[PDB]
Amino acid sequence: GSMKIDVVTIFPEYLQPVRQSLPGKAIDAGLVDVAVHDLRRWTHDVHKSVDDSPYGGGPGMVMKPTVWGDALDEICTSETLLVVPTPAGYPFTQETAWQWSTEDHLVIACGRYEGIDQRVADDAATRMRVREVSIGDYVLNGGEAAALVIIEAVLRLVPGVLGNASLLEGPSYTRPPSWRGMDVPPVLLSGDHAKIAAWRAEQSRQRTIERRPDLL
Amino acid sequence: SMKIDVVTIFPEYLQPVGLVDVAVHDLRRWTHDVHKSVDDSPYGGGPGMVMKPTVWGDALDEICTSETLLVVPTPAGYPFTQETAWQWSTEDHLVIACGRYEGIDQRVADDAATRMRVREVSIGDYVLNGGEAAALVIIEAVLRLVPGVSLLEGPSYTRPPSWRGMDVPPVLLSGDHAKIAAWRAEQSRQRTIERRPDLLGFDSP
Ligand SMILES: N#Cc1c(-c2ccc3ccn(Cc4ccccn4)c3c2)n[nH]c1N
Ligand SMILES: N#Cc1c(-c2ccc3ccn(Cc4ccccn4)c3c2)n[nH]c1N
Repeated sequence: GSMKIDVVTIFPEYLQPVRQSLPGKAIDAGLVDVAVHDLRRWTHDVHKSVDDSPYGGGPGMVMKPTVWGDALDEICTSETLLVVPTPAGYPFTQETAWQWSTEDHLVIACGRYEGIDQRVADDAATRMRVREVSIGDYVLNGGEAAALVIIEAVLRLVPGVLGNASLLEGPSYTRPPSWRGMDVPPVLLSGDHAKIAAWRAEQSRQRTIERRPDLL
Repeated sequence: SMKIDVVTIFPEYLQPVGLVDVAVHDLRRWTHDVHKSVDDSPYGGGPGMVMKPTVWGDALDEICTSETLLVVPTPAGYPFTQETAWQWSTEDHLVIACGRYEGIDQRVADDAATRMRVREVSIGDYVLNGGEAAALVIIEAVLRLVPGVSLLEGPSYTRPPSWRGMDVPPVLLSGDHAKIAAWRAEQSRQRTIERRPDLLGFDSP
């Protein structure tokens, strides 16, 4: 019913859409609080360094464990579920979203560059629950867009937070009944509601075969 | 060179975005009525609402050409994958139609498909409240591939070599390129079996 989400990122402005997506009613009811933190608050040096070269060589850079360690020490508690987006993560699915929707405290650690030194998650996992997850089979530049997806998918399952109320869903239609030469399937206007449900089931079967045969 | 037009009833949500131009359009600009209505109840019943085809048709008429790739996020879409991102990275013009409510009248995509290429896609197996976050994901994955810009990655490390009593794997400090390459390959394949066995052709957990 109530959840705190802390997001840590070197691009705090990226997370502005979700703070805007929150209805005042939910905030006022104390049902939800989303806070965004600039990782550079926890840097050690005048240059506010968050990255360094990879051990073993290779392209790109790795985010520093000492900076992240300090950030997570301050923000996390023993009750925290630490969420770490990564293209190498376990798949984030609707099952995940449902599970996380009843958590009291999510912390989302958004990486950039080539990711975060693995000891950050490994150390954190010795005192809290840690979940390395991926939102899909494509590569992003960092975790912020993944955080937006995760926050939306989770919070829409928490009663009253975002203001909203297997096989693939089939097509939907509304007025007008005819538009640019295309008519709404007459069965939908038939008043035969058992037949409509059967029609929708077959549309779902066809669409699932065409687009996601793996689900069958 | 690529142009991306995004159409949405929440242009503010697209704020997180010279070889590429991204323009964001408020769908309600193409309404005529005072209440600027973009949604109506579904034919055949069901919870929620459906976006009207009329408003969308007018918006897309103005923004699209026959050369346009029309992208429509939907939980019922074909999977958007890295292959898709590579394919779209060489397009001149993407238009991303972001829905809300329970989605968009199917005739919008069907009508558009008579004039241009249309792709209904899903970014993953979870449900969002609308297409805007999916648009941000798609734009990021595509733009990083535009000219002039398998297996799971194993763990990465940087300085210091010992932290909180946790050591960087000694092989990575050894300077032995062959041993490091081998270790990284093993770590990758080990992570893949554990987290995404489907990528190697095994059953999902
Ligand atoms: N979830 C998720 C993700 C991400 C993601 C998440 C976090 C980071 C932090 C840095 N990068 C860039 C990067 C590029 C190459 C290799 C490693 N890392 C991220 C990418 N990409 N695709 C997903 N489904
Ligand atoms: N890509 C992608 C998506 C979406 C997505 C995309 C566009 C819309 C427009 C409205 N909704 C809400 C909604 C809820 C229930 C049934 C239908 N529609 C969207 C959801 N959800 N999950 C994905 N991987």
